[PDB]
Amino acid sequence: ASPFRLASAGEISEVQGILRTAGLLGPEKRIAYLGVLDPARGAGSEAEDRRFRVFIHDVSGARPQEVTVSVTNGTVISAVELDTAATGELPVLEEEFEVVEQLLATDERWLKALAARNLDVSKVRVAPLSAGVFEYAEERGRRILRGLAFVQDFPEDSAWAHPVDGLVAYVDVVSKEVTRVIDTGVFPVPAEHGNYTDPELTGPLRTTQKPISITQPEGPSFTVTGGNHIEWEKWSLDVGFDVREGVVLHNIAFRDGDRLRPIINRASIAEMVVPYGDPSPIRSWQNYFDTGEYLVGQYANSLELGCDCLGDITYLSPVISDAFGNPREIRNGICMHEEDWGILAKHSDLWSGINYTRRNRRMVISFFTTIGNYDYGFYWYLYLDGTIEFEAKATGVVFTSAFPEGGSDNISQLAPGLGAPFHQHIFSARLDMAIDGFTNRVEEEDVVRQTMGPGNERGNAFSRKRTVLTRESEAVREADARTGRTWIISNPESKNRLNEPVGYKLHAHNQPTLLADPGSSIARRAAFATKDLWVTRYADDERYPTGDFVNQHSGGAGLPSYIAQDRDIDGQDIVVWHTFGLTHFPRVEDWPIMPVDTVGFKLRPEGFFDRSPVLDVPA
Amino acid sequence: ASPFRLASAGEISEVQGILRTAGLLGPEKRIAYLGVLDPARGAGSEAEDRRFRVFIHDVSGARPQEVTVSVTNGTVISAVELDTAATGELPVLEEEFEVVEQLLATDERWLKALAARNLDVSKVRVAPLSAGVFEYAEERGRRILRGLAFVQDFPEDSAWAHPVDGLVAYVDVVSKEVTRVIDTGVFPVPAEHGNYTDPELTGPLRTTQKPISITQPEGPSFTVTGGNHIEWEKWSLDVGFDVREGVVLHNIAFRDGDRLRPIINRASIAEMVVPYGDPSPIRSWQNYFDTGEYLVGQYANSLELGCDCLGDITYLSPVISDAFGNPREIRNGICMHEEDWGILAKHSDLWSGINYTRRNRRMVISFFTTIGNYDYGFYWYLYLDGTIEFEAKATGVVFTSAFPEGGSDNISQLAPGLGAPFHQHIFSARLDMAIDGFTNRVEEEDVVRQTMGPGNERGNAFSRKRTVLTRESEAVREADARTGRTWIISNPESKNRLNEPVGYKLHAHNQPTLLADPGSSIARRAAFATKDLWVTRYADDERYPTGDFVNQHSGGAGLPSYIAQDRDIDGQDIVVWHTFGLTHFPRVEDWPIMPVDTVGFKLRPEGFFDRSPVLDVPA
Ligand SMILES: [Cu+2]
Ligand SMILES: [Cu+2]
Ligand code: NA
Ligand code: NA
Repeated sequence: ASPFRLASAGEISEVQGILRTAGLLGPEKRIAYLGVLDPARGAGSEAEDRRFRVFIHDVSGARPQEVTVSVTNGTVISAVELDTAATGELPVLEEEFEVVEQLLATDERWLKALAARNLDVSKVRVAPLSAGVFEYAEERGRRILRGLAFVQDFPEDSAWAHPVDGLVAYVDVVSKEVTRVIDTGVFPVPAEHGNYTDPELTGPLRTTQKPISITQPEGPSFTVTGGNHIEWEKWSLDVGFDVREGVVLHNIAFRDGDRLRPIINRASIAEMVVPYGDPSPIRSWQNYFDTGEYLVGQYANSLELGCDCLGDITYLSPVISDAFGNPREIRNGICMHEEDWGILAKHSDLWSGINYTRRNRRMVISFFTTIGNYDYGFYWYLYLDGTIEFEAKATGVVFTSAFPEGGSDNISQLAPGLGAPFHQHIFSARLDMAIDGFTNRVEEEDVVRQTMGPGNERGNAFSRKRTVLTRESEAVREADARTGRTWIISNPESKNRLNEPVGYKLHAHNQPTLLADPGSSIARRAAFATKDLWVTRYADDERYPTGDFVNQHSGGAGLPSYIAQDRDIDGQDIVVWHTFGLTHFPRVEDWPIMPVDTVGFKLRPEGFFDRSPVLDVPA
Repeated sequence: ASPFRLASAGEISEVQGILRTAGLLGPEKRIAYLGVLDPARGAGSEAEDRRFRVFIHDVSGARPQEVTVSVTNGTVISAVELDTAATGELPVLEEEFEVVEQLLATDERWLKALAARNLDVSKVRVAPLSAGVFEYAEERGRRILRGLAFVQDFPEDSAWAHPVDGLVAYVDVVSKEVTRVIDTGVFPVPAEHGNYTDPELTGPLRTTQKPISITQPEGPSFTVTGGNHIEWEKWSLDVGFDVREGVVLHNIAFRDGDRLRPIINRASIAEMVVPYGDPSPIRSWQNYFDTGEYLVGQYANSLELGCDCLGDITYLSPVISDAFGNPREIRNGICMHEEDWGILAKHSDLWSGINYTRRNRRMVISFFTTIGNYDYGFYWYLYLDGTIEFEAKATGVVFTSAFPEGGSDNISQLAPGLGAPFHQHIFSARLDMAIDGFTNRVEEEDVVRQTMGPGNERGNAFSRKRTVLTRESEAVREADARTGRTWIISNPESKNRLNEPVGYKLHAHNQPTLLADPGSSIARRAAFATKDLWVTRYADDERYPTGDFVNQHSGGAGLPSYIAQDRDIDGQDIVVWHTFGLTHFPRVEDWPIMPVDTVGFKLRPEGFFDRSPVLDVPA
């Protein structure tokens, strides 16, 4: 049955075959993206129709294609050729990661730059970095990667410790040409190593940590059926996985008495971008759309018991497509477990004599991905009391540069001569809402201060106000932490027992949004990142805040284009897009490998239930 | 020696003896507050002088006294008679809690009000509520409590379900007189029970929760010596307890290689206020200073193992004085344990082939208190990476009223006829800083956006600015979440290996501050709560942001009086006072007992260390 089940190896093999039998997957075609499409609204009435969507690159310079395949019926639904100058280049291929270095190695300008700095070409690593769109007309319609160099002194050395500043290369990865080499002058290559497993650097390892054992002698309190259907403590959902988005949650619902009450139809991180704030021309083009350009799902780590996920862990091993359409398992790529979460509720009553304490817990669904130097953990949490939460954990090794003599307004010093350019990591959560079903609306809620006077003679009164967002033109909102601003998603046709519409309230962290000048390329390409909250009317083709093809795409698609339709969102099937991020001025403590920092958001029931939903939790 | 050790029963009995001997503690005297004072600045080769401070009330009507005793030397250092109309009343005595109901039960006016509502006086509980300072001139110099009524249908009933609105009384608890009874008219007394252990309301309890077992087979990784000295994962500190503030942390330091580096000299929650936002005369005077008026420490719960604190727990059982100067232990009043805290750092490197994962942990020091309907947990956390965090957990039963027919801008509906007035819970954390010692300064750090143009041609640059707070007059600061504002405490005389002053950065949650009109009584009495950050020059008598005597005390003391001294704070012994709070518009999910909500802050190292301090953590 399960229409939201994870893709199996078989379905992927069959997409490869169907694409073969049908003539679209030659020996020169490469899959840049493959994933199952979600069912249509109201599709549960008719029979299962598993469709997969595919982006196909061509190594022989031919135009790429977007293809939809039906694996259920063994047919092709559509296949269109893409003008990439128009609608964007395909996502970077894993096989292109090595190509920037290989091409530069025999390029005379590059070799000249390395010789001036007395660097052995055999020891120079080149990061394959997304190009974006700037002043270079030659790049339009061409598939470009840019290259920044880092020295690896030996095979096990951390090359990030040795950035080669003042040097950047542009490369065409289809034609296999080097379009430009820019050498603005030599900077000293930082000499200290950053090898965080070298005893010389770590000193003697601590012997003071005694073990902590977390076990469940009767197993976990959640069940997994149909491969990926979870039931836990009144919650019901399906855990999806997509090579672009990573972990995606479907059909988040809560069993309240004898009713399964939908809350969120689909929850995902639909984009994440890392814009850099260093005006040096060596790095001023740097903006990594890890989700849209690189595909974070594909680089999900195989997590290890005791190390990555602690306790009684149930794993999912999602299957994805390699470049040729063969299925590939990411073994132990998703962790699922429950954990204790301190006190849930507590009261000791003088008058009744009753003392009462209950413990909280949360269900955790997580994965961890690695993109070059960065490593990100994505964690979804469901709590006993109906709260839903997302948390990103950022770690890895910070992206480095030289530290200028005389300092910098845009770069931090990490070690002698070693800099870390300022940057942000900004996420977009796409929450296809379904609060008690699909007829939903959003209100912006602010605290309202009141003036001392008639009706408030002691000057103690305070209140709040709610403003319905009625149309998409009114639905691009900013934070206001000072007035306690939140957004409530409600169902105006579903009332609780006090005759008030059922709702969930989104609580943001109110961290800074995109800092770049509004006239910049990145402000246009990551327009979603300039505002905290967006609400659109649901449409099946409006999946990402940056559009389907982000790589080397100017503005023209994504949220600003969707919002322009100015559709009714007052009691309709709607989607909330929440921007949230970390603004990182790297500190010495982040080097040579960074301690986790976090950002996230949560939603809490707001008159969704008729009383506390956790009165039936036992002592 | 340990001069920061917890007060012992013997010391408290000895204080009693000294006071008795001195003629200060005859049969009409009551101890309203008793606490050990911290050692003086300096004090090392100087031997121990354990001094206690005592507030002594007199039940016959005589003026109270403030007394300092040297228990070491058997002497009275100072004893001063207090004019309470000027300097404030002493904190509420536990013995006064019952007095409000007792006196009202035989008052003709109160009895008439109850008879008008067909309520049996035997069933009417009266909350003993702090009075504040309003328009009632006869209250000046008198110890007053105000009384709000709640019906208890039977001994084990939750009275909070049955508020008696439209009625309030004021009582002189020393003369035992009812000064006023105000009845503005009958409201229906809400009829539904709120008995969260009654099977009729909870329904069948869940049988779905499988055990989670947290154990440490080798015991915990921290040690406790001298009764209250903790050593854990390079951290060192002393855990104090005061009847007013509760848990107080002293001498927080970190052992970095061979050197014990101070960070925070003293950390405490020095005040917490709960202002109500309902303009009804029945409650418009309601502002509970749980710390300054009630003394949160004295109501600290005994914490049951496996229920309140889970895992391998080490308890402290602090000793306090009763009303007569006899010692009273709070058994298992403070929990101490370490817990797993997920991933600390992780990187899988493409060039080096090294995959690296480490786990985080935190040390937790906590207590839980109960003040009438409210229950608060105070949690301090120390992390492997140098981060220090505080979290408050708010739970209990919400303070109720009638819900007006036709609704309310200042009260939420919870059940039929039952309301919950809007309010805030606002904390002041007093952090007597000692970043690498006492010579410290504070900078306000904002993100700085840059305009596209010369030097920033692509409009990607962003920066930050730091502004030193040089004198107290410029050290009253507000949040700016939009600009990512934080505050850095540094030592201008202690540099890290990159020649930068060592520091810690305070990260606030940027929740709304005090909402009351600035002309209100509460804005003057809780002036600290109007601004997010204050910095003072350390002084031994500047302990609380509201002064020593808050009960029925107007403005004139506390932080605004301290700041007026305009002292140098630029490389001096300074104290940071951070305001942070929850603004609570109660939801139906909060009833009949509220799920925990949280608020807090953290400080993270900011070039304090010369590189990551957790490179020596093992796999
Ligand atoms: Cu970063
Ligand atoms: Cu509250
Ligand atoms: Na929706
Ligand atoms: Na200080």
